[PDB]
Amino acid sequence: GFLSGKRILVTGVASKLSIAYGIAQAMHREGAELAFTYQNDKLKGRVEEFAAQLGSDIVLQCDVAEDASIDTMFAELGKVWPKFDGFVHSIVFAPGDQLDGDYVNAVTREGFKIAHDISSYSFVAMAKACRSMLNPGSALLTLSYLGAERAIPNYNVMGLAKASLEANVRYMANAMGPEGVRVNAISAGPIRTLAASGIKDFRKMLAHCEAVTPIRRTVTIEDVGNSAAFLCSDLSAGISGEVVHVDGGFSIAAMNE
Amino acid sequence: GFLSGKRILVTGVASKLSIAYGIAQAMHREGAELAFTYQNDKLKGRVEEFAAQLGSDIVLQCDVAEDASIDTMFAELGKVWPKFDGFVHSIVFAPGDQLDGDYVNAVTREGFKIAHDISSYSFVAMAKACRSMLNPGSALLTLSYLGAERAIPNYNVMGLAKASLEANVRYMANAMGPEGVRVNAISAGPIRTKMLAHCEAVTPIRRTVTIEDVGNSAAFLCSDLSAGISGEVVHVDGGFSIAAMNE
Ligand SMILES: NC(=O)c1ccc[n+]([C@@H]2O[C@H](COP(=O)([O-])OP(=O)(O)OC[C@H]3O[C@@H](n4cnc5c(N)ncnc54)[C@H](O)[C@@H]3O)[C@@H](O)[C@H]2O)c1
Ligand SMILES: NC(=O)c1ccc[n+]([C@@H]2O[C@H](COP(=O)([O-])OP(=O)(O)OC[C@H]3O[C@@H](n4cnc5c(N)ncnc54)[C@H](O)[C@@H]3O)[C@@H](O)[C@H]2O)c1
Ligand SMILES: Oc1cc(Cl)ccc1Oc1ccc(Cl)cc1Cl
Ligand SMILES: Oc1cc(Cl)ccc1Oc1ccc(Cl)cc1Cl
Repeated sequence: GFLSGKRILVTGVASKLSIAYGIAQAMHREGAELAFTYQNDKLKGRVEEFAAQLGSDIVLQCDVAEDASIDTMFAELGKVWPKFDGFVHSIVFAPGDQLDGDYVNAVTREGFKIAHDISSYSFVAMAKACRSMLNPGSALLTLSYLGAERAIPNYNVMGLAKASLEANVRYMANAMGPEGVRVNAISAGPIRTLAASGIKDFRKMLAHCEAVTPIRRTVTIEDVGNSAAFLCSDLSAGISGEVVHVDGGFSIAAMNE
Repeated sequence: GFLSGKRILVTGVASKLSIAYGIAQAMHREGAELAFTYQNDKLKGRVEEFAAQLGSDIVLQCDVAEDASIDTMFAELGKVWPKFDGFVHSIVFAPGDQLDGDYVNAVTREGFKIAHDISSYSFVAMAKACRSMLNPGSALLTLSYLGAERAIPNYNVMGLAKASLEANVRYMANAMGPEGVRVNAISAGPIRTKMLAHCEAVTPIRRTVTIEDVGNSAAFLCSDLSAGISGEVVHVDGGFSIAAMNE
């Protein structure tokens, strides 16, 4: 595949319906050697299995809320991959009481701090911890959403965190580019992942988008996965600090209702 | 004055060079009645002096780092302004070590947390604490910078904080619009006294903007003259951001 010879670390894989899994599947299909991380011991076994099916036995624990955990994970990784070619950041979180109802009413200093720390800072925290391990030609990738660019009901503070995240992509790309590292993000359209399928009316939402999306269907973890593979491969050597919309063209249209 | 009949709260006055100072002077010139906040004991005197020079005697303490400080401030303001028409959020901060050198090397979890908390969260924090005090037709304004949209050397984490803030503007505008409240931001170009005189040469209007320029745009955005504008980030940088390679 177009990722042959590349070693990529993938986070956020906590289910087969997750975007990180879709991305892993595609990179593996393209010949990349993978390594996975898991948030806590509770997901340890379950993740070692997903990894097994992708030709990998490299499964490390890492809570991005702790600088120590990040440093330890990369140290462990260094034992097998003293050098690798980038990672996929598919991590996000905000307390549940933050993502529902009026934004100004729901947001709190704490909810805000956590959302930005876990959803945005973690991306650069990981980069700092493995910077010396990256090979020239490496590529970092994170996942965003239209909420970073527009006010969307219920997304609330996650919208600010994602806006921070996209800016992070640009500052990271600008700082790491000179050493041969690219940094990009994919703003994905709504997908029914394990986590996503948990929020109320997500079924009806996907239905709404299909009707107003140019390609007339919601994107799949397969679609996102293929674009991710591309963005982490040398085929995208000319792209960096970019937020690629993989939402079927939904954001570039208006009032198709 | 296109601001007569309006009562606005102005934060961030630290000196006569503060953008908030140029803003306050503009609004006063346009007939707005003003109220001021000062961060700490250090700046209290300067603010009282200027508040007085603008016919105001409403000078309250407020450190947006603490929820209690914000509630207390609005509690005091309510004694003289049971209701008002908006406020100018001109507050920003990040530990110094954050704004120098390579971004990836300079940023730290703590520096990131502080920059976002003080520079972005505080804006909605203030809106939360005075929501029921806002009259229909009220307007909120904050200040941002191009660093939010482009990667600018040394600006580092403040760029992410400002990106967060601009998104805050959009979410606040969408949330509060139903109650008759508009929320906007001005992305100001760098104001003359990280040396420049460079932008002053590649900027369309061929000069950097002044706190007077920013002040007038601010007055407008908090006046009924901009009733049709909300959730918008207006670039008041002389057109610098919309040009490329003028060098
Ligand atoms: N689902 C969608 O419709 C959609 C749309 C646009 C963008 N995205 C983005 O895609 C990414 C993946 O989300 P998803 O839909 O696949 O849900 P997901 O539940 O499958 O994965 C999210 C991951 O975040 C990880 N995580 C949270 N806190 C962590 C921590 N402290 N340390 C380490 N890991 C932590 C989780 O464990 C989990 O694996 C996110 O960035 C998300 O916002 C999703
Ligand atoms: N100066 C420029 O060229 C320029 C360009 C673009 C945007 N801005 C923005 O304009 C705004 C004002 O900056 P300025 O140039 O007038 O500098 P300034 O030093 O005059 O004012 C900044 C203010 O922030 C206040 N502040 C900081 N932490 C606080 C806290 N915890 N609680 C309450 N107040 C706090 C300060 O006390 C101070 O008054 C900012 O948002 C800033 O980033 C400035
Ligand atoms: O960013 C997202 C955007 C969409 Cl449309 C659907 C799911 C998303 O991802 C999340 C957002 C907030 C939390 Cl708490 C957890 C997750 Cl998985
Ligand atoms: O945002 C700004 C943009 C420019 Cl061009 C110049 C000054 C700015 O304002 C600040 C940025 C960071 C810290 Cl710590 C304090 C301040 Cl007053």
